[PDB]
Amino acid sequence: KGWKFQGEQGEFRLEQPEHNSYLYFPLVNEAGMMSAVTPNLHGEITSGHNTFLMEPVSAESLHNSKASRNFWVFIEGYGAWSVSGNSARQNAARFTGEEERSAVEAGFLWHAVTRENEKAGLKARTVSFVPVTDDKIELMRVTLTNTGNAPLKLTPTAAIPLYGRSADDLRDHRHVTSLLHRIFTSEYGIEVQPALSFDERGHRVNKVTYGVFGAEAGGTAPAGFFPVTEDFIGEGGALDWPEAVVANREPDAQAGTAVEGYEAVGALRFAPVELAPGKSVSYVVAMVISGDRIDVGRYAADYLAAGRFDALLEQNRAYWRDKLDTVRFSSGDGEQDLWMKWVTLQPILRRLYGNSFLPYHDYGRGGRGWRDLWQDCLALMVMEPAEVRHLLLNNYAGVRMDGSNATIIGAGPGEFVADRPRVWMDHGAWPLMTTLLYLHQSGDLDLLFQPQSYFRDVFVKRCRERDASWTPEQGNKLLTADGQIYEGTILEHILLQNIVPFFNVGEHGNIKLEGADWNDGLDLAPERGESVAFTAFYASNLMELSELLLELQKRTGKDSLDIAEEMALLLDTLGKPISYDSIQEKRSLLDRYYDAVTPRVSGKKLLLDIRKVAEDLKRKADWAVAHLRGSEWIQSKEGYAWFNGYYNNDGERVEGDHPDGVRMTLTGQVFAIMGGVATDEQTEKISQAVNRYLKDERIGYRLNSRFGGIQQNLGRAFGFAFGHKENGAMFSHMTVMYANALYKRGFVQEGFEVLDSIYRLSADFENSRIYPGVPEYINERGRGMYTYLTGSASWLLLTQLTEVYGVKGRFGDLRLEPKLVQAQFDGSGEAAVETLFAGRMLRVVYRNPQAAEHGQYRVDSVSLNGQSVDCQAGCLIGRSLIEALPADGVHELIVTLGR
Amino acid sequence: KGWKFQGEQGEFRLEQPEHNSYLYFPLVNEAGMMSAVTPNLHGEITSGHNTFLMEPVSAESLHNSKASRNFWVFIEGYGAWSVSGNSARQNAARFTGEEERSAVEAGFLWHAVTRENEKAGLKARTVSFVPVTDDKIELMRVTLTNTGNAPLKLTPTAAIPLYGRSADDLRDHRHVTSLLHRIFTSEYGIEVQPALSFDERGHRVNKVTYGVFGAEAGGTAPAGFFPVTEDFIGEGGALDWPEAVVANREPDAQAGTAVEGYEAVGALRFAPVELAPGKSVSYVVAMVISGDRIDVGRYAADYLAAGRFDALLEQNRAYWRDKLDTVRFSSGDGEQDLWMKWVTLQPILRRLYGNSFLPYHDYGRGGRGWRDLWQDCLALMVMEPAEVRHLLLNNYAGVRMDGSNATIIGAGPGEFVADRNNIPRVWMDHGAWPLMTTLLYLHQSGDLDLLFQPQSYFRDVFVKRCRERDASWTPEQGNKLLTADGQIYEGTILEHILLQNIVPFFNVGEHGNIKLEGADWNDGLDLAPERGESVAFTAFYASNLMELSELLLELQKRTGKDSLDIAEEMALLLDTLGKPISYDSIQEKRSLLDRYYDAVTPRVSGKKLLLDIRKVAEDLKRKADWAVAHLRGSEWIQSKEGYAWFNGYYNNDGERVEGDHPDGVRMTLTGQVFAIMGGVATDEQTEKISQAVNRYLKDERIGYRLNSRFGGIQQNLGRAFGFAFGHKENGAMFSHMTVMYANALYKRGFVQEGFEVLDSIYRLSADFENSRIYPGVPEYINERGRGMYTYLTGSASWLLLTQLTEVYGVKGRFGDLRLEPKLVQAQFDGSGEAAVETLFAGRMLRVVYRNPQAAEHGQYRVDSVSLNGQSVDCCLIGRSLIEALPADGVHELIVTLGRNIS
Ligand SMILES: O=P(O)(O)O[C@H]1O[C@H](CO)[C@@H](O)[C@H](O)[C@@H]1O
Ligand SMILES: O=P(O)(O)O[C@H]1O[C@H](CO)[C@@H](O)[C@H](O)[C@@H]1O
Ligand SMILES: [Cl-]
Ligand SMILES: [Cl-]
Ligand SMILES: [Cl-]
Ligand SMILES: [Cl-]
Repeated sequence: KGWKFQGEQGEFRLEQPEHNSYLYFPLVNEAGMMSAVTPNLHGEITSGHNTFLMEPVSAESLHNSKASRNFWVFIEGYGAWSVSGNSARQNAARFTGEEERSAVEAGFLWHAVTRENEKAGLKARTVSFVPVTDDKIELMRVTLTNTGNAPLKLTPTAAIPLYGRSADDLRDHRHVTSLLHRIFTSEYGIEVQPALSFDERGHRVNKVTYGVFGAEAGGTAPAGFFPVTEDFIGEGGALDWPEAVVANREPDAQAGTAVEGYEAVGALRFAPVELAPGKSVSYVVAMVISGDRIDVGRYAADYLAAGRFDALLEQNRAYWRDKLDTVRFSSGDGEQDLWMKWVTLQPILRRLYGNSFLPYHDYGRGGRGWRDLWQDCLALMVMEPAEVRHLLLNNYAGVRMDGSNATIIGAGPGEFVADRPRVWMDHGAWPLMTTLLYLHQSGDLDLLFQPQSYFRDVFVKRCRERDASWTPEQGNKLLTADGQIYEGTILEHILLQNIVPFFNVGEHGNIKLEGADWNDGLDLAPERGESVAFTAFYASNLMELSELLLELQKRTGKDSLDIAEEMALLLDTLGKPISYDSIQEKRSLLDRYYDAVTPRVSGKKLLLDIRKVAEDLKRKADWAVAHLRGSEWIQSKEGYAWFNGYYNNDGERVEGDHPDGVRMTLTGQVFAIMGGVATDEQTEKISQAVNRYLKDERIGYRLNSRFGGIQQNLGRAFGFAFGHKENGAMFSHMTVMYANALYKRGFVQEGFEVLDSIYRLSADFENSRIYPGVPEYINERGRGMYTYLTGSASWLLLTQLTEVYGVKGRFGDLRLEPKLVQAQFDGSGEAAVETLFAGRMLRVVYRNPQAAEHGQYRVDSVSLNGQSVDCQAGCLIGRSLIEALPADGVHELIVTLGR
Repeated sequence: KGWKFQGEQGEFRLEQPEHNSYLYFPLVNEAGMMSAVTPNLHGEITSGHNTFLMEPVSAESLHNSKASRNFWVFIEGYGAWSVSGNSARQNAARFTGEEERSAVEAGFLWHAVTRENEKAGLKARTVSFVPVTDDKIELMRVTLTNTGNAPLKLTPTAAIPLYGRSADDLRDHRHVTSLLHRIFTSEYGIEVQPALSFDERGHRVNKVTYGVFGAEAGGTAPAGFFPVTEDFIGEGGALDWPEAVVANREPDAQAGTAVEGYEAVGALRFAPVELAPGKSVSYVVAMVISGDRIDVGRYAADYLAAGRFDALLEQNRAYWRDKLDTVRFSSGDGEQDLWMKWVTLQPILRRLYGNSFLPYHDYGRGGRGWRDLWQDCLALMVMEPAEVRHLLLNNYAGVRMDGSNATIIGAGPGEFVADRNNIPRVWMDHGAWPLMTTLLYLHQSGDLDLLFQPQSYFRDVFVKRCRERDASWTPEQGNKLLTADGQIYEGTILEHILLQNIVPFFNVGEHGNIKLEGADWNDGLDLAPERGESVAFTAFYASNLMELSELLLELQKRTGKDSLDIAEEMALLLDTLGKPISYDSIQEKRSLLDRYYDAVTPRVSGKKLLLDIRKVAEDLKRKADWAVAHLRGSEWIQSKEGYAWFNGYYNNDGERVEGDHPDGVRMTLTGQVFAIMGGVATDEQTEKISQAVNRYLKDERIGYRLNSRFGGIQQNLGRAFGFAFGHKENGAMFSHMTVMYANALYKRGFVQEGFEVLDSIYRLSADFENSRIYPGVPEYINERGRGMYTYLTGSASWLLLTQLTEVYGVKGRFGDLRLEPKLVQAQFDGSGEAAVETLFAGRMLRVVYRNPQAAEHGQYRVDSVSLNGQSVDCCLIGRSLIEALPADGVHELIVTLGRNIS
């Protein structure tokens, strides 16, 4: 029995939720409170790597640690009882068929745990959410209801175990750092403000304060406190069976008590209460992180006063509804439409958690990587576009003059940090892809001619050597001969990122793997490894760049490109061409370029004919396409055929026939298809090979087939068990990209199969054991792993919107090109998407009254708010017609399909 | 109800032991298995920072984590039951007055947990120990007994949760590293050998293997296994209530199964068994760490075959009995005598754990520090003296030519490691301890030639006591000081000692006392490197210089030695021999030290001067006399209330730390101890110090505090003051310093005062209601009276040494045996005797003091001494008389005490 959606806004319910290991749900705000909550109220609460309110956890902690959030009721005639079932007594009923009835319900963005004590006649409902205010705070409301025939006498105790320091102290100096604790009680609760912090930052004064406060529903303060963990649990006790609750002790402390040197717990004893039959009492608990001592009075008024929890919960619901209403799908698959709303949430979660601080994500420290800078723009372009232009510009400051980039992202806009060395060969590919998407959604072609600096640190020639001339006095920006900061166009940056890899070839003529590509686990072939997979991506990028430049001339009238003089060496088609068949000549020309720009550029720029640069780019792209088709197209003895993706550190071809089974990678196929290196015939054959070697009937499209044992000339990924992480799991991000590539090329039935498999696997709860959303991967047992924060959600959202429903920009104009299959249309012959375009909410409704399959339909007519529209692949609508619409409301655009 | 000793070899029992938080007991061998076991079988098992078999823990884990060692019985008519009480059902009885009867018993070196299920009529007894074999292994034997009227039907399951990787992975990449697990089942159990290790060493291939194996008493293998943790516990389960046990599921795996990518548990299902009334069945479980895949057949034969557990347990008992029989006390306080056997164990534990890998000691990675090199020699001198000479020689290789030393200790004998990237603290006290330890060796052994052995000096990028980085250093020079012609410089051990003590003499702050540098003994006084001063250790260096002077003159008187071979550059520091500087001038002392540093950096000339041993002695005595007068005249302070004592410190603002202050007088114990021990304090000053200590430091509940309360953090002095008052180095009863205080008192003849101090340590430690610890001396007694950081503390070495050499007064003087009892009347037993068995000059002596007149200390003298039934001349016995005794046996030495005349 999996979860079931309730209503039409994505709310779900799961019965007996704690009968599933490892479940958790995210609660977060922009202010920076980051929490996870499990069905028994375990998880974690933090504002950062150094400021955990609750103990840092990984997945095994969710069952193995007793320190959940808790709320206790000492019931007369029964004794101690946890509202979430986390007591030794209640846990002892697991697997005996005597378990209490329980449920989780959740929505955007809140979580509710219910439990029933049939013996005592008591029901509890505990609602958790992070308010969308400017405070780092999580709220909990516990409502107790008497379901029996006679009055119940109850003594309530909230208990939030506190940690209140860096994850660095989890074990290392865990005890020593407890001696630094200072606990302060006041009318509404408990503050912990360690005197000092001891962690990897060193030994420093601390002012950060962690608070647990509470009140009855009417605002009445707690009767008293047990702020010291060892006194709360008692001698030989534990947090799932604490003496203070179990023996119903009188409180240890009242308001104004200070205690030093002990682990703390936010244990708030409320007044005993007599609850009438059928009636309820409620309690609100607040968990707070602040930069200094907390103004507890203000927090009590804002969060604990009567009615504040309920008003703030409504405000949370309206804020999240508003964020997620920017993309809505409506089809014949009602369940998948609602599942997609959870997918739509995920890119926001990734931003707000910094890919960290959820139980599986046990290594992240909340930062951003280079890839995140570009990937975060995908969801924002369709959900919240105002910020994207400034983000893209800032990102290009990270590029070095050798096409590589900074890999540590700083605090400020366009701030990058030099490393106290690894190059990922794919890092140069993603920016053009993201930037092109922006250009097509916005029509803002002038972005390309904005000025920007280049990043500079000790590492030169793509981190192959240290610059001898470097000091602290150079700074973090590339300098000219005359000592000025060099600035080049965004387009110059883009050109550099794509043309440098073209020349950076290995002994088999494909682009070097360097420290890894997209697959972070292919890290053991920096000397001789090659990523054929991303050679296809760079080949495609160069071709798109050529087309872009010619379209810039055709649309803008622009005839020249301002480029650093030294870059002319790499555009050899304009001067003395080299042979692209010669590895030696390509490498030598690249070395000449590196020499010309290290340590400084001249600062002089050449103006080059935009058509002649385009011709140089097309020559590069054509050479690469021909080389991949002629040299890297492989076949097994059985007769399946596909593209080799890799060479290993011994210069050996990775893919093809092998002892113990054929070796194939999904990554080696995706960009060949997406970018056009693969012909239509090759693409059909690749899809057959993928289905034959990679498509598992239990777990879907694997990232790779099985390589037996560790592969120390290729990557650490192969030390993972087969079916997990980057070793042969269904890795959602790559599988979505595969589907995207198929749809792009017109392989719609094949693309549909891929996307539908991701949904079906994710939603098959008996195996996946996850809440609605797309996980990072589906593993060898069919379990969903590393939930919520995966970049796959961005790609899934984008693919559904821009490929499947086919609502996308073309140089700022709106293009409609549906790739919906017949089964996707609802009972009235309709499928619809609501989406933001050119600053307006559109509801694009596709009508298929003849019930034609994809390939048998075309666009017959388009109407916009009840007037007929002109339509210039598919149908194209000028941007001015969208912009002339009113700002408020959803404007209906009806596309009628016929045979 | 605390623990109670049983029998006369130190075994104890504690009833309802899990009614106490944070208790644990150590099990360890020389092979390198290091474990801790709690009353519910929690703790940890490891061979090192990177090779934990069970999950790394700290103190809070002992209650908060469900992952104890466990052994389960599914009892027909009752259900799942843990032999240690660690089940959700059993834990739910805590605080309800319905708890099962339980107990811990332990001895040297083994642990037993007992429990009774009165409802089912079942009793269990689980014995844990680490065999004394060459394997890294812990054994467990569970014995189940039917105490009821009818047959019991039982299904047993052992369950040792596995971790099997570095403590670095505890959370950071915890899940990712589980994907590297490879589990292999075989007839007798489960092996986990991760394919790779990801930790602070990097990403590497792994071969280390972690095993859990088992058998019935008669040798029968397990019926099957549940090797995968999530399958053992079940969906929504936990290790204290696992579905495989609770629902009595059939095993997941048999011998020959391999599973990859999952957290593992050594869950061994045994055959169901019908147990008759009054009868027992037993099971043996083995937990193994090995450098490669385990020869499971050999381990089964060696550890699981019938009778092996019991034979190995007897071998463990005999090995530990043998180690601890080297020192035995016998007095009127029988309980304290047995408590002292546990104290006697502690220095061994500190060596074998490397001060790490017990739950409170949650930061250690198993290494040794500079202090440990010298401190480990104290216990060895009394317990295993054969090793000490070579250890001392090796240790001196760590000294730099500026008197400082290496602070990272390597694998090999006399191996020290440079850290070139990270700027290293200097601890100002590090130069003081070696002479103290070495003098003890010289007096126990009589081996004065040690002083003239050659040894190198340590050399790395850091020069002038880590004040500067040397531009001229390279990797090809090596880690040893070089001469002008590129040869490795060697100087005598004595040269090393001189250097360590004379350099600090000149290294003075603005108030004329020796600089604090990065800290002294108190590691928490780390925030005054620029202007801080340790007056406390200035007294120690003053005393060292005086003892050195006396030592050199005694070398001449005893050996005939007239000269000392010393590096030419060191003559600058012995200024009394050339052009004397004024020791009253800070500027001149600092300038002379800078000249010395310049003369020896980057290299020495290699040339040596021969100096008159009397003239060097005169220079040393002049230094010591100057320091004694300066401390007495400038650092003796008084409160307005009228107490007086020595100021111990200046802070980083150049302010005197101790004395009157708003919110209360500031005083440190450390500032008193070495002044007393070394003679800077006169007898009159010592009496007054003792009064000030009792006034300002002696707490009625927790004993002699390390310092009085300074309100709030002290960012110009040390991070210690961020600790709550009464914990760690902020005002706790810190055993190591308090023992040293007692030692100092006894040394100076303040015997009643000394006795009070030592007795307070024992009484606090053994007052279980507050201390909540097993027998032994903890690192500290805290604000609530709790014993903290058990077993591994250096205080045990000092307590052992003080009891032997000061209290019973059995000690060497240049290799001859000196007997000087400082026992009080209350210490004599019912027959008027107090005795100590101890090794001296390679012979076991039982020194028996008879006080038939029941005289108090101060009212008695030595009336006669007999040795193996013959009269002895003198109180001081020549080493030849001890050496002429037979090698085997304990030789009785009877010292008869009588009253004074007048
Ligand atoms: O965002 P996801 O789904 O978790 O993907 C992660 O792993 C990818 C493959 O190594 C990487 O390419 C990504 O950068 C990321 O680390
Ligand atoms: O051996 P013990 O009793 O645990 O003492 C420890 O703390 C002392 C004071 O900081 C140090 O001086 C010791 O070196 C040691 O780190
Ligand atoms: Cl019950
Ligand atoms: Cl990070
Ligand atoms: Cl019961
Ligand atoms: Cl260490």
